Amino acid sequence: DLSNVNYAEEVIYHIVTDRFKDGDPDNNPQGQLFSNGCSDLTKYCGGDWQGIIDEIESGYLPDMGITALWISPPVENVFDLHPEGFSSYHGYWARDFKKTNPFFGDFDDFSRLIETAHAHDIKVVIDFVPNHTSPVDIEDGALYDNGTLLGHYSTDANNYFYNYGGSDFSDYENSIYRNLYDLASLNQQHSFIDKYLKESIQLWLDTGIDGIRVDAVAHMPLGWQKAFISSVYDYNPVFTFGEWFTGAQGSNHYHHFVNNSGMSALDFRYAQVAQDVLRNQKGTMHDIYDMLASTQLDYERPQDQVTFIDNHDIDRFTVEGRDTRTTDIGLAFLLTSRGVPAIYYGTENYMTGKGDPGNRKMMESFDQTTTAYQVIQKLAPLRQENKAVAYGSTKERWINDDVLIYERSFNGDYLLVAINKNVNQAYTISGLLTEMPAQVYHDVLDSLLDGQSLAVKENGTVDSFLLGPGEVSVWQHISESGSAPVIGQVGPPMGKPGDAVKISGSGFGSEPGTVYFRDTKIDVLTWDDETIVITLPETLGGKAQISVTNSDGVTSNGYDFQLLTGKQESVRFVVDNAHTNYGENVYLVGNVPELGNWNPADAIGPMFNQVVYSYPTWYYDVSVPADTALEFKFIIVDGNGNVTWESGGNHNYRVTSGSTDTVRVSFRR
Ligand SMILES: [Ca+2]
Ligand SMILES: [Ca+2]
Ligand SMILES: [Ca+2]
Ligand SMILES: [Ca+2]
Ligand SMILES: [Ca+2]
Ligand SMILES: [Ca+2]
Ligand SMILES: [Cl-]
Ligand SMILES: [Cl-]
Ligand SMILES: [Cl-]
Ligand SMILES: [Cl-]
Ligand SMILES: [Cl-]
Ligand SMILES: [Cl-]
Ligand SMILES: [Cl-]
Ligand SMILES: [Cl-]
Ligand SMILES: [Cl-]
Ligand SMILES: [Cl-]
Ligand SMILES: [Cl-]
Ligand SMILES: [Cl-]
Ligand SMILES: [Cl-]
Ligand code: NA
Repeated sequence: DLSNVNYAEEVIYHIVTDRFKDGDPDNNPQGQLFSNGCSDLTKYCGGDWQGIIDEIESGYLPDMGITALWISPPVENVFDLHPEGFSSYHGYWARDFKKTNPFFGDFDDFSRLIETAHAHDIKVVIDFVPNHTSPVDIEDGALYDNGTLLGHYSTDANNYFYNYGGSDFSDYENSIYRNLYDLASLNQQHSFIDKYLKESIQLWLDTGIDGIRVDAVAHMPLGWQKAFISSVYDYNPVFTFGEWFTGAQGSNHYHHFVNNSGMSALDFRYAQVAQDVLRNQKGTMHDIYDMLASTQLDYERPQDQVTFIDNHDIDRFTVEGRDTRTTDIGLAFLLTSRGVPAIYYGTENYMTGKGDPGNRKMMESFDQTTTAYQVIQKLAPLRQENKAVAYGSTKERWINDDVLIYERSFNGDYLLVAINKNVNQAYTISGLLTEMPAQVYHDVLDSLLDGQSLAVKENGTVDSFLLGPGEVSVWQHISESGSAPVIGQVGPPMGKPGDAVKISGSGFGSEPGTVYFRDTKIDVLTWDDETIVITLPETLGGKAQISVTNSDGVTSNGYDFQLLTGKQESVRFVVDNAHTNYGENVYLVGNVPELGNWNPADAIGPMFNQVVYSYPTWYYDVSVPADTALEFKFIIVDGNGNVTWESGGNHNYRVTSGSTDTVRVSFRR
């Protein structure tokens, strides 16, 4: 029930369904859609759900130590080729969100996949693509609803799609409302389509999926996404994260998504720096730690982000013609770092390939004897047994250009990892300090990567040792049920009053103490040392801290939580006749915390004014509580943050729920 809201202890294995294993040749496409031997990487090669099942049953997947399978969209895709030859093998060209892609299997096959994975305590995460259907030149973006045609893109009579110009090299607004490439953009703000997408995700939730990866989150309004994910949490909460492509430093909009959307993201900052330094020999370990420190600060919930060192949209981590020890090192780093690690299928067998679709070759073999496979076997389990790995912060204990020694800790549990990325040089490590208790520690990798023991003294010091070329050593300390409560994760990370939420950590004690949101006491459903289930309080919402006090009276760290006012709907706010001077933007502010609780510092915006409406009309799609008295005003804010308020009284509105809405006013000057 809340069994899927916390992935901190999971290790994800990411499969491109068509490219993993053809378990059922009979469901293979025939003719131009199919590539025999997978010689044309733009076509279907035959990988299917039976193939994944086969590799669970054989032990290949569960024996690796992975605990979750993240797979391609399971929904029916277009059956014709793009005019340039491209096929829908990847699942991102939907035609019916209520049906299976019959090339992957039927609903019975899907159920068998779910049942088989669950039988081995493996979770199943699916891609979900609410942004678009298919390339417009194939079938005019055809959308079906369990076999019933809803409509097409170019001939759209019901505003089911967005049909705006462009776009090339877009700004944020254009990135959202104009088409992604040549893909038919769904109009999520249209009540019928919003309802359809909700019915669709609910169907898949009903099949037993355990998590969702939302595609193209950089191309949909954050307000719509917040309302949508809130409805997912209402219905059947599962861990949800989005793919927002970005670079080492991320971006303003990316960070807002990570911290404010209600879901987490793929950690592209982590991935891009790992590729820079480890894969491509750009920069040094100093760049890796800069990234760790920076992201620890910038992300409200580092433990919720999904980390990776490669994926379906960047170069394979394994470089052709190079010592594969580097991939082993990359995996060790990934598995012991903060955030939920996602291993890309075939990394463990050193598959190579640059770009798309070069990075999506057919799974080569199923070799359990690679060093990489063994590395995963040794380290994946740590996340379930050691709370420092699942929830801990990160500290640098030793560093030079080639070496990083980092420590994670959580309520008395510890991890210490030493990595030397230079395969040609060894380094003498002197002056190392650690907070781990005094004792001799043995390498968790069992010297798989040339690791060694560590003797820690009472004062935290360690005798000099030689860190060999390409060496990784992993050391850990696990303590009993900690003293002092510490919260490691809260899931879902957002909710409305009455919603059940799970607080995970340790040191809570065996008997109910107290839980608070801000200064409001919360109802406890269940309580043990590592897990407390609560129901969210009816009190002023917004982003505030949840804190736990044990029965001994000791209070925990505060943990950021987003309390909603009620059931959310995506509402487009439109304001006419809002003239601004250069450098100024219009923002929306209002009574409920969804609208900033009257605080300009927390206002919604800057609003848009190019695509759906034109200046001096501005607009924005905002998640607001339904069946709630809303009062709001628009403000004009300059580059220094100076605020000028709309004159007169508040605009009042009440969203008579069950659907998206639009509310429109004229700016009072
Ligand atoms: Ca097949
Ligand atoms: Ca079977
Ligand atoms: Ca058609
Ligand atoms: Ca869009
Ligand atoms: Ca309609
Ligand atoms: Ca030296
Ligand atoms: Cl549960
Ligand atoms: Cl062929
Ligand atoms: Cl993108
Ligand atoms: Cl450099
Ligand atoms: Cl060298
Ligand atoms: Cl310290
Ligand atoms: Cl919710
Ligand atoms: Cl106790
Ligand atoms: Cl207990
Ligand atoms: Cl500006
Ligand atoms: Cl004020
Ligand atoms: Cl009310
Ligand atoms: Cl109107
Ligand atoms: Na919003």
